Amino acid sequence: SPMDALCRVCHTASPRCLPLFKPLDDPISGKPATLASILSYCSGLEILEAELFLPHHICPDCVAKLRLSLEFKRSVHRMDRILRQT
Amino acid sequence: MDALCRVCHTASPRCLPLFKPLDDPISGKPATLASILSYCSGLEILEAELFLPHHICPDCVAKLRLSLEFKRSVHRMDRILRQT
Ligand SMILES: [Zn+2]
Ligand SMILES: [Zn+2]
Repeated sequence: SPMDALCRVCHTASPRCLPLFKPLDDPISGKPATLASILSYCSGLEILEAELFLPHHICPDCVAKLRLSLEFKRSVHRMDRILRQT
Repeated sequence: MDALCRVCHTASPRCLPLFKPLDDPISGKPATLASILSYCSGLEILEAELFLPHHICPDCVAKLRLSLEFKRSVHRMDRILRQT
């Protein structure tokens, strides 16, 4: 239970929750992607490290739904660009 | 030629119409596949743009349903977290 962190999406306590604010890439222009910037992209919510009293992690099942959401949103945008000659 | 999917551009004789009213599958409230797609993607899916596809294939509708369930779950938890 001290072994556990709470998921920002479903509030489950899991010892395998992943940190929302850890960089997943090291890009040369601009800030790294994080699970929080992907969650914000998919959900439209502000997911900000500065709100220190909210959950800062995401459980493996919610990360799985997030990955599908991201692929879907990116596919909708990619097609929209192609269709608009963008 | 079969109808083209707005999301993946497959031509399918089983594509579904974006602009026909149905009940939102989470809220039960009036919606269309276009208003749900717009809500999940952040793009305007408007019938008046007559040069763009007006249909969506059953595979992309399945991904859309998962996307909507996920977005609504994130928002429901946010309300609980910020709840009076
Ligand atoms: Zn979760
Ligand atoms: Zn499709």
